[PDB]
This record gives sequence, C-alpha cells and structure tokens, in this order.
Amino acid sequence: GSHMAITGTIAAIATAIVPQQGSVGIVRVSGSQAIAIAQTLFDAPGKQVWESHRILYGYIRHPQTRQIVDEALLLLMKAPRSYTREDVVEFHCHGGIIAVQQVLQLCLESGARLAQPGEFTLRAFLNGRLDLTQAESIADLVGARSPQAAQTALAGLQGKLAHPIRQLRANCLDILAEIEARIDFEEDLPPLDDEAIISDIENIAAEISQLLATKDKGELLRTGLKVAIVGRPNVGKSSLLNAWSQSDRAIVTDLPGTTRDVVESQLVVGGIPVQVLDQAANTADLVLLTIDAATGWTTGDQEIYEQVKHRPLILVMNKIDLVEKQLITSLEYPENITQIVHTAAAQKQGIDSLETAILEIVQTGKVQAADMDLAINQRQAAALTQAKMSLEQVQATITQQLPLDFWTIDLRGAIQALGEITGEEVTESVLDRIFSRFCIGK
Amino acid sequence: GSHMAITGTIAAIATAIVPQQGSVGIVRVSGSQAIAIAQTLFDAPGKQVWESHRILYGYIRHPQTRQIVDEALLLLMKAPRSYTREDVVEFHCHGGIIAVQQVLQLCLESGARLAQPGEFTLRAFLNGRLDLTQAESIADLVGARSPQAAQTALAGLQGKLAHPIRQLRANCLDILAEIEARIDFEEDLPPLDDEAIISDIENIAAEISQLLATKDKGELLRTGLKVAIVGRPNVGKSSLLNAWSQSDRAIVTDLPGTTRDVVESQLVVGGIPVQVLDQAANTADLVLLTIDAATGWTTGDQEIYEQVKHRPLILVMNKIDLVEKQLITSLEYPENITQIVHTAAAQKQGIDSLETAILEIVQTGKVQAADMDLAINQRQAAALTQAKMSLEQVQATITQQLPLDFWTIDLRGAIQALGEITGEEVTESVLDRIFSRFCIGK
Ligand SMILES: Nc1nc(=O)c2c([nH]1)NC[C@@H](CNc1ccc(C(=O)N[C@@H](CCC(=O)O)C(=O)O)cc1)N2C=O
Ligand SMILES: Nc1nc(=O)c2c([nH]1)NC[C@@H](CNc1ccc(C(=O)N[C@@H](CCC(=O)O)C(=O)O)cc1)N2C=O
Ligand SMILES: Nc1nc2c(ncn2[C@@H]2O[C@H](COP(=O)(O)OP(=O)(O)O)[C@@H](O)[C@H]2O)c(=O)[nH]1
Ligand SMILES: Nc1nc2c(ncn2[C@@H]2O[C@H](COP(=O)(O)OP(=O)(O)O)[C@@H](O)[C@H]2O)c(=O)[nH]1
Ligand SMILES: [Zn+2]
Ligand SMILES: [Zn+2]
Ligand SMILES: [Zn+2]
Ligand SMILES: [Zn+2]
Repeated sequence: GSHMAITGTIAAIATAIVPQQGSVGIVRVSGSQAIAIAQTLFDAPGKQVWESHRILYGYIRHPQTRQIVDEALLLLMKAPRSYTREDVVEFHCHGGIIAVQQVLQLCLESGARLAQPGEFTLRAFLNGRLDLTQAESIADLVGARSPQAAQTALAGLQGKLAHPIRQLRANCLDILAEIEARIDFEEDLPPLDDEAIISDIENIAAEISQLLATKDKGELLRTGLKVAIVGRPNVGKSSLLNAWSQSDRAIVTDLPGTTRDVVESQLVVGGIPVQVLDQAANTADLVLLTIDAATGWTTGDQEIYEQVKHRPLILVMNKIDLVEKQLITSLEYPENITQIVHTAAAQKQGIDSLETAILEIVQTGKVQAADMDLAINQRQAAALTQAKMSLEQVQATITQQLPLDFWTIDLRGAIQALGEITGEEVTESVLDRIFSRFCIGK
Repeated sequence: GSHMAITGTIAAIATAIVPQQGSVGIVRVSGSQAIAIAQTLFDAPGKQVWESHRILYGYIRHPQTRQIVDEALLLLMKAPRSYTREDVVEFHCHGGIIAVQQVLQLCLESGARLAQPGEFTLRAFLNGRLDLTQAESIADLVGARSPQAAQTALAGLQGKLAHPIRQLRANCLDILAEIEARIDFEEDLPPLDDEAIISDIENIAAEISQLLATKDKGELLRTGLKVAIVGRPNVGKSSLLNAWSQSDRAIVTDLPGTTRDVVESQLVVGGIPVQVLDQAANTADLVLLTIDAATGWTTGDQEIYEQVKHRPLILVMNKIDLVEKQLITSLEYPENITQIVHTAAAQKQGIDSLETAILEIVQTGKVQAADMDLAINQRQAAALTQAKMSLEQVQATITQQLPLDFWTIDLRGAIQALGEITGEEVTESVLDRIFSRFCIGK
C-alpha cells in the first residue's frame, strides 16, 4: 500500500545480460543498508581505503561459508552524492548469466529487497534530484533508437524542459497570490489591472503553445515509424532491405547483446527511427509496395495493392537497371499513387530518393515546425493543453468581470495541471504508471 | 602481421547491450593513450580529484563542438594496477543502443583503435598478470551456464590449474638441468641415480594423470548437454518442459537482455547445463521420447522411435495420473529401452525421477571420478597427454640405458608441451586461436 515513501534498501541488475556476451555486469544496491551489505560481502585485500567515489578490487564471497562468487570491482557512492541520493554501492561482476544472479541473491540474503521497475530513478525523484520530466527522459535516453532521439532525451535529462514549465507555474502562482491577497485584505492594496493580467495569460498560454508544437516531433523520435515492405516473390524485397540498411542502419558497430535481425530491421531515416516489419501489416504506419520494372505491373501486383491502398503508400519501382532510360516514364502503375521511387537494389542506388519520399509523406502535418531538439511527450502534452484550456477559461471570466471568487477556481486548475508535469502535484496513479514502464534496474 | 606485442591503445563496449533494456553500458579504453582520451572527452565539474581508483561524475561531450553525448560516470585505473596492467579508463554510459555507440566513436576519433575479440584479456596475459589457463577460464566464467560451471571457472581464474602445471614443468626443468650439467662438465658431479629419476617421472606422470581424469567433467560443464524432446501431438511435450523448467531453470531472476525462450530452454540438471532443442534432432546428445500412457503405445510412437533409437534414449511415460496403480507395470513399450520414467506433467511431478535418469545415462564413463570443481579443457588435456607420452618415452630410454644424449630430446618435448598450457612456450597460431573465441570487449 502506497509507494512515494522510501523505506527499505533496494537491489537490481543494472546492465543488460545475455548468456555468452559482454565482459561485465553490474548489480546496484541503494539505501541505508547499502554499505553494510558491501561490508559483509566484498573481500578487499591489503587495506584499501573505503571512502566515497573510490574504486575497490577484491572478491565477493561468503554465502555463509567463504565460497568465492566472483573476482569483482566495488564502487562506493556515499552521502547525498549518488544516483538516488541514498548510499549507493555497485558490484561489478564478470557476468554471463551466472555471476550477477549469484551476487544479487547474496544481496537479498543480506537484507536488501529486489528493486521494482524504475524504483531507482523514482527514489532519485523522491529525493528531489530529478523532476518527472527528467525521470521520464532517462527512460527516453536508454529507449532512444536514433542519434537525435538521444539528443532530445539528453535535453530532457539536462532540465531544458523542467525549467520553462516550473517557470510558468511560478507565474500562475504569482498572479494567484496577487488576486488572493486582494480578496482577503480590506484595502491594503490597490485594485487589479484587469487587462494587464489578460496580457499575462496571453504571455503564458503563448509559451505553453510553443511547447505543444513540439509534441509531434516527440511522438516520432520516441515511437518512430513502423514500415512494412510488400511485393511479389523475386521482385527484390530482401534486396531492397540490404541497400537501405547498409546506408541507414542504427547499429554501425558490433554490439554484444543484440541479434543481427534487429541490427538489420532497426534503422534511421532523417532522424526518425524506422523499424521494418516482417498483405498482412496494417500494424504499419507506412507501406512500401515493390513491383518489378523489368516485367512491369502485373496482376499479382494489383491484388496486393488492393489490400494495402488504404494505408500511406510508396511505390518502389525496382530493377530500373533493366529498363532503358527513355521508357522509364512509360512504365504503368495505378494512377492514385502519388509517391513513386525508382531503385536499383542490387546496384545499391535509389535509397537516397526513398529517404526523401519517406520524409515527404511524413511532413504533411508539421515536421518543419521544429526548432531545436527539445520535445514533449504524450502525457506532458496532455497536461499542457488541459492547463491551457483552464487558463483561457480564466481569460474569459475576467472580461465578463465576475468577482475575485470566480477567478480562483480555474487558475488553481492550471497550476495543478502544470504541477502534474514536473511533479509537485501528482496523483499516485499517474506516478506509478510513469515508473511502471521503466525497465528493471532503472 | 603478428600480435604478441602491445603497440596501440584499444577500446570496446564492455557490457551486453540490448535496445530498451539495462540501465548502464560501459566503454573500456586501455593503453598509453587511455587517460589522455578521458582527459579530452570527460567534463568533470567543480575540480574533483583525478587519481587512480577514483570515481568521477560528469559529461562526455565535444565531438569537435561541445555537444553533450551523455551524463556519465568515469572510472580511472592508472599504473600497473588495472585489468590489462596498462592505464585503463571506463566510460559508464546510460546505454540503450545509442549512447555507447556515440562514446566509442568519440574514442576512435581521439586515437584509440577498436579492440578485437579477447584483446583486453590477451594484453593481461601479455603483461604477465595472467597465464593462459586463467585467460581461458574467464571466458569460461562469462560462458558458464550453471552454478558449478562458474565454480570451476573461478578455480581456473584463481590459479588452481596454473599452479600445479607450472610446478610440474619446473620439476622437468630441474631433472633436465641435472642431466644437462653431467653431459657437459667432465667429472665435477657424481653420476645419475638411474632409477631415482624413473621414480621422479612416476611422480610427475602420476599427477598429470590425475588432471587428465577431470577432462570429462570439463567438457560437460563447458559444453553441457543438448537434449531433444520427441513425441506425438497432444502427448504432453510442452507440458513436460514447464514442469522440468520450473524446478530446474538456469535463470531464476528477471535478466534484462535475455528472451523468455532462452530462459525456458536453458536449464540445469545436477550441475550439468542442459539445453532443450526445438524426428530431426541427431544434433542432440540425449533424446526424451514421450508417449501417452492413457492410450498406451501406438503406431505413431513406433515410427518415431525407429528414427531415434540409435541415440541415447529415455522413454517418458506421460499422464500416469490417468492409469490406475496396478496397471502401470502392465504398460507396453519396446523391450530394448533400459531407461523409462513415469511423469504426470500437468501435476508437475516426475521431474525428480527424470533427473536421476538423465544423470544415470551420463555416468557410465566416469562422472563419479570427480573430486573437486577443478577441471581442464580439451586443449589443455590435448597438451597434457602429449606431455605424458613424451615423458614415458624417456621413462623407456633410461631403462635401455642409452647415453645422456638420447634422453634430452624427449624431456624437452615434455617441458615444451607443458609450456603450451600456461603459455611460456606457445606457437602464435595456438595463441591467436585461444583469444579468437572470446567475445568482443573481453
Ligand atoms: N556504473 C554506473 N552506475 C550508474 O548507476 C550509472 C552509470 N554508471 N552511468 C550513468 C549514471 C547516471 N548519472 C548519474 C547521475 C548522478 C550521479 C550522482 O552521483 N549524483 C550527484 C552528482 C555528483 C557530483 O555533483 O559530484 C548529484 O547530486 O546529482 C551519478 C551518476 N548511472 C545511472 O544510470
Ligand atoms: N567495471 C568493470 N570493469 C572491468 O574491466 C571488470 C569488472 N568491472 N569486473 C571484473 C573485472 C575483472 N577483474 C579485475 C582484475 C584485476 C584488476 C586490477 O586492477 N588489477 C590488479 C589488482 C589491483 C590490486 O591488487 O589492488 C592486479 O594486479 O591484478 C581489476 C579487476 N573486470 C573485467 O572483466
Ligand atoms: N538487375 C537487378 N536485379 C535485381 C534487383 N533487385 C533484385 N534483383 C534480383 O532479383 C532476385 C530476387 O530478389 P529478392 O531480394 O530475393 O526478391 P524477394 O524474393 O522479394 O526477396 C535476386 O536474385 C536479385 O539478384 C535490381 O535492382 N536489379
Ligand atoms: N491428465 C494429464 N493430462 C496431461 C498431462 N500432460 C499433458 N496433459 C494434457 O494433454 C494436452 C496436450 O499436452 P501438450 O503439452 O500440449 O502436448 P504437446 O502437443 O505434445 O505439446 C494438454 O491439454 C494437457 O492438459 C498429464 O501428465 N496428465
Ligand atoms: Zn524475399
Ligand atoms: Zn495498361
Ligand atoms: Zn506441443
Ligand atoms: Zn502388445
């Protein structure tokens, strides 16, 4: 019953862990029992100094014996100078699938409880090292699948999003203290400037409208695009992948945990993470239909076009190295298509045009409303519009000139809604949900 | 052309890395350029001390700009007090699939070269911090898929295997200096005790024979068993897995990188890692044939038995909760089977008997010749027998009583063969092959 209050000492595995990959694996412990557990588990030879921000060498051993568990490194982060602001220790094990398990188990046995998803980064927020926008954005950092998705996440982490919103809430709180002091103290204050505070709302709701503009970029860099490739057999679907993948793959270096099929399908086009799925995919945001220009449009092309035409579509005209130049514009295709691209897959050319076509079909809303790499998410934008509505709800009731009693209801609503975002005023259901979608160890 | 000589400064990703899992990911740099690269890349606020074994907080930034790449922790390991004995730095990034890539790239740009498989742990050996048996066993540690496979690997790491072999090589070198001084200095030394040194060989070849006994345990804990489950549809194959898996799974806690299907199939029986494959599997060491005791043996049972009978086989008689007690011994099955087990899969009982049957079918050679958790591998055992052969080759030529000239050839061979194991005398082809089967970052 009810988190929001730090009571125990928590431990979890802090790194990805796969059976025969990766040199090292961490186990992180945080809480008032942290150093006590490192104390009773880590054997550090030849009197090394046990201070904060000090690396130690030794052996994690006794499970009630002295039976050595790993040759490990110990990290100490004491004081409020840690991730969670609590005392933090880290065991740096070899870690296949065995050592970390063994060490974690020894932690639970020494009075640590198993941390829940996001619980480390919650305790960070709970001790006022982070606000919600920051907490949220570190999940965005490790969740990023493109260089600019990270850039956007890093901006969130850095506080670039927490600073404006907390600034705006202060403003509403200030023009709330003005109205609330007049309503209570007889004279002792000259009357309100009825149209100066319609100009203050016009300032605030303007800034929060600039933020709500980024919302689209946010959804794209976070979720990315789900792209299906359809076509007939021997048209060049697999050939299309290779060409596109080689110049657009998200993984350019060999990466221990990840399997080649995710390295192959997870790529990036003009900043947007693009994920290639494997007539079936209505789960796709955009579909690439591939026909063979060497034989031109066929009946098999028509039918699978009939299945996918309701979804955003790009016709990929493959094997143009086989048609001669003068006859390219002569090639037949159903007239409703507005996005056609000629590619020579085996020759690895055309993917530059494919990119332009994919970016084009996306920038019909506003992908050219982008300013910098700061972008809010769904939940943040949800609370911002609701703060905007409630804010111009007051922007109406002061032109009607009701008494100060019927101004204060809606202003509070705006302050509370902005309080949701940074987290000075959040329901615990909202709070639990935020951290529940974090992975374990985070 | 030719490793075996440290020239550059190397960098690689030291942890497993999967797209949306694991709180942190390391990038390790080692060499004379290590600290210089941390210098020019890690922004550490408010003058923190830059000493060895010190944890630093800050921001990995400029790619020729100042553009922040991650909020990271820096680890410094200077002097010969490191993994590789060189100067070692570690960047501890957030790491999804983006941050570590970004940081590694910035390392290559600052004069680091990308480390090759095992190259860190080779440089450790190359600077005499480890012998080959130890180097080999750290790959065994992260490669282990059972608690005792780790225990065995840790023994190797600890030096429990390097100590005896280097001891034995010294002995051969000593009884080589005795013979070689007599052959060269006129008198100046009383003649050899011809049957004292047949007793010395009887001591050495005895100890190296005790080691060669473990070879079997070694192969089992390293490779483990590949077990296939065959049967007809609706017999209880999937039901068998669950029951067996729940009390024998190798992963008892939630582990970021690994997928449920590897958590499900990778289990352990009496110490041996057992991997469950998915009429087809001759790639299996042991097969479990499952029939349905409720309907008894069928014709479909017979045919798939005809496919798998040449492989070691255990008949799993499933659904015994449906046959009544007196009629169990009455159930018909082909007479050549010597290993039958009754299981009630849905009721989760029988897996204790299955274990006993699986251990039984394996301990026909010598799995009860085991003493402790020290066990040599294929390559080590290969060089040991060859040292043994060459050692009793001398154990013959001194009973024939040839001159001291025709003793020295074979003794050297034994010393050289034992020199292969710890690594004081290795071909570079052997050396390259050893580290080539390590994963990257290791
Ligand atoms: N090994 C490792 N463990 C982790 O828990 C971890 C990494 N690496 N890499 C990134 C880091 C997240 N970043 C942080 C954030 C704050 C502090 C910290 O000590 N708190 C102080 C700063 C110290 C100072 O100013 O001197 C603070 O008050 O913010 C440390 C690391 N992180 C988690 O993913
Ligand atoms: N973060 C991290 N990085 C690593 O490279 C690493 C881990 N963890 N965990 C286990 C460790 C392998 N173990 C070692 C071995 C030797 C030293 C070392 O500093 N060498 C000295 C010991 C220092 C002393 O005696 O005070 C030596 O001479 O052996 C450090 C870690 N290892 C890699 O997988
Ligand atoms: N000339 C030419 N041949 C191609 C091109 N793309 C694919 N092919 C050939 O067409 C065959 C079928 O391609 P494939 O990728 O397997 O099509 P899929 O079955 O839809 O995956 C392959 O043998 C390729 O060599 C192209 O752009 N030009
Ligand atoms: N009474 C009984 N029923 C079982 C047992 N094992 C499996 N079943 C039932 O038999 C059905 C088929 O089992 P299943 O695991 O799917 O067999 P598979 O098709 O070979 O994978 C399931 O619906 C189970 O409920 C058992 O030990 N006892
Ligand atoms: Zn194909
Ligand atoms: Zn036509
Ligand atoms: Zn089945
Ligand atoms: Zn019969």
